[PDB]
Amino acid sequence: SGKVEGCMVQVTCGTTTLNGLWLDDVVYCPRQVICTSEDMLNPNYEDLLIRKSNHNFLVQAGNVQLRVIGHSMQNCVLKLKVDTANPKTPKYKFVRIQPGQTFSVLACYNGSPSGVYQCAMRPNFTIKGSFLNGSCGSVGFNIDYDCVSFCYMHHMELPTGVHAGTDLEGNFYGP
Repeated sequence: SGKVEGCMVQVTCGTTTLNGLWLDDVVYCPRQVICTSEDMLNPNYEDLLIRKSNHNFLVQAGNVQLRVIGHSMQNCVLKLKVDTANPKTPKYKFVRIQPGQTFSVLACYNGSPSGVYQCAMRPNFTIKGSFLNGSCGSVGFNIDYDCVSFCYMHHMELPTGVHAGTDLEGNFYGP
């Protein structure tokens, strides 16, 4: 799990709920959590964000609600401030990887990590993994000693049975 299991959280907004990564007083989740289905056709994410408030975001870590006290958008990831620090935050850094480098993805089903699997980006910067199906907001990482280097956040599954995702700066890999 990379010990990231303790950091695994869920972030729900509107009727859309996806997984999120809770580190320190910061929770990261796909920006598309603000999107509705209809909005997804042609979203103006800025427009969506500006009409939304702290209360619109429900962040749940287990049976504990994390009060969102601030929200801001950084690229395609949403950065939420929460009112409590995860007590088991590991040392971590955000890194950008390239294809051919293997890394581990903690696949989560309904917010529940259900296994650790190795995934590797293809040259077309997709990952394959049916285990990643029905998962979103799952993160990928590598472990170097006691430092968890995050490399991936799942943003969307493509219908072609491959998955697309971003770095933790919310910058897409590939087009």
